[PDB]
Amino acid sequence: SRILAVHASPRGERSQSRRLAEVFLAAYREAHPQARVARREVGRVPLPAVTEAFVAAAFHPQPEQRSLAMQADLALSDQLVGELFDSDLLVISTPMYNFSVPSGLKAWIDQIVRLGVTFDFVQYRPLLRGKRALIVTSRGGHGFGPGGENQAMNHADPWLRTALGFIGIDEVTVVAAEGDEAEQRLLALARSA
Amino acid sequence: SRILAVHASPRGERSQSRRLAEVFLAAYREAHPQARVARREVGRVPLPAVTEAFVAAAFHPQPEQRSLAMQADLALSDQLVGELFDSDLLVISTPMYNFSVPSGLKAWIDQIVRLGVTFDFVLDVAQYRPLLRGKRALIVTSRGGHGFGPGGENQAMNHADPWLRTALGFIGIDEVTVVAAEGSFEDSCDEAEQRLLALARSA
Ligand SMILES: Cc1cc2nc3c(=O)[nH]c(=O)nc-3n(C[C@H](O)[C@H](O)[C@H](O)COP(=O)(O)O)c2cc1C
Ligand SMILES: Cc1cc2nc3c(=O)[nH]c(=O)nc-3n(C[C@H](O)[C@H](O)[C@H](O)COP(=O)(O)O)c2cc1C
Ligand SMILES: CN(C)c1ccc(/N=N/c2ccccc2C(=O)O)cc1
Ligand SMILES: CN(C)c1ccc(/N=N/c2ccccc2C(=O)O)cc1
Repeated sequence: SRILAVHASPRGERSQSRRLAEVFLAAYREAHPQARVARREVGRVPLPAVTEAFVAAAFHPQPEQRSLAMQADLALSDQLVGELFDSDLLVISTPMYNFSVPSGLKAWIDQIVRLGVTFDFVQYRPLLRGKRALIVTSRGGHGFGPGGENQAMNHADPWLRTALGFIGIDEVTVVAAEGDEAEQRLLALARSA
Repeated sequence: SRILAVHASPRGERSQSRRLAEVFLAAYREAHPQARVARREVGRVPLPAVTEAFVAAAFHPQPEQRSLAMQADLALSDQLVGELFDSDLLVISTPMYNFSVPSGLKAWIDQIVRLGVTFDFVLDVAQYRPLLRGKRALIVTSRGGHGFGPGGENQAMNHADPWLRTALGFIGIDEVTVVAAEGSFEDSCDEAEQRLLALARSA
């Protein structure tokens, strides 16, 4: 009933991954007029990469002692993770760029995987529970999905699963458009989610 | 042998991936006093992500007709691939960040895979062809955990160096060597450092 929608393509109207995701979102809203949708742009807008300053603050041995400056370094991070915590369903839209994802999406992941917040260690455990994710991806070529010619070259959505998995999001569904099929699948998913 | 060194860690002095690679570069420099080493920072310095404008320009159907504005959108990219074209050996230093590479390195890749420049295609479904020849790559990586290497427990989770191979390979760089330090982290590091000294003396 609460959705965080992460859009990774730098394109606007011409983005296919973005359009497909919004088709899901509109469908889902009709089925649940009560639902909140929060949108997080990581494609058309620059998302800062993790810096050395970020590392120092994020892996501080005594976080309660972080200075004001260090909290500033982690402010966007906190905002990004909060959005996640507040969501029930995470929708990520993304193209396949060079066998992986656009750099902004990688940076988003880099901001949201946080020691003591989304994962812990003692061995690593995940901290997020109750969430599912839907990944809408668009590829220019073909054969990157399960059983495909090029499956092994796919470091986009399969990498996302690993990273989402690390933090606890293990119920993930992937809808891909390569080369109307996906749109229909997305509508069906919107009706039953 | 001209070298291009791409450093992807955001850390400086404390970066292990950077240190290990600098070890290799100094060693190589002792052996080849006349060799040229270019360095490209993608970790401690922000590197623009691909924009819509970059897509419009890089895949414009009639490249000769690109406006000055469009060319400006491709200027950094031209500079970046130029560094690659001028090199015989590419050294990439990178840590594993969330099962992949830091975002800056991803952005560097996104800037260098260029239609009609580092790859091209022909039609059947597009058939791709790499345009880079005679180059090798050395990837020096560092990891906090363990088991991400071949035969490792967590091998299938590795989308860092295995992804880089795939992408470098698409543009023509298929002689690629990976030197990794995991986790006795000092041991993995001393080992990696010995492997690099060896590789410097024979390249
Ligand atoms: C920077 C760049 C890199 C791309 N890399 C790949 C690729 O590795 N594999 C592929 O199948 N398509 C690739 N494509 C094609 C895109 O995946 C395709 O256009 C996709 O539909 C873009 O998503 P969008 O329409 O939401 O922007 C690439 C396109 C661009 C602009
Ligand atoms: C943002 C962040 C993400 C990381 N993600 C991983 C990871 O997925 N797997 C891993 O084994 N280590 C991970 N680490 C640990 C680093 O890979 C390790 O500290 C590495 O040696 C860093 O490289 P450097 O010393 O060149 O900066 C991460 C560290 C940071 C700060
Ligand atoms: C790495 N590979 C294999 C690639 C790289 C680029 C690519 N096309 N890019 C595009 C650019 C602009 C419009 C449409 C496409 C399109 O959807 O094809 C396809 C495959
Ligand atoms: C996701 N995984 C698997 C991780 C994430 C982070 C991690 N440590 N990061 C570090 C941060 C700062 C200094 C040293 C380390 C260090 O080298 O341990 C180890 C494994």
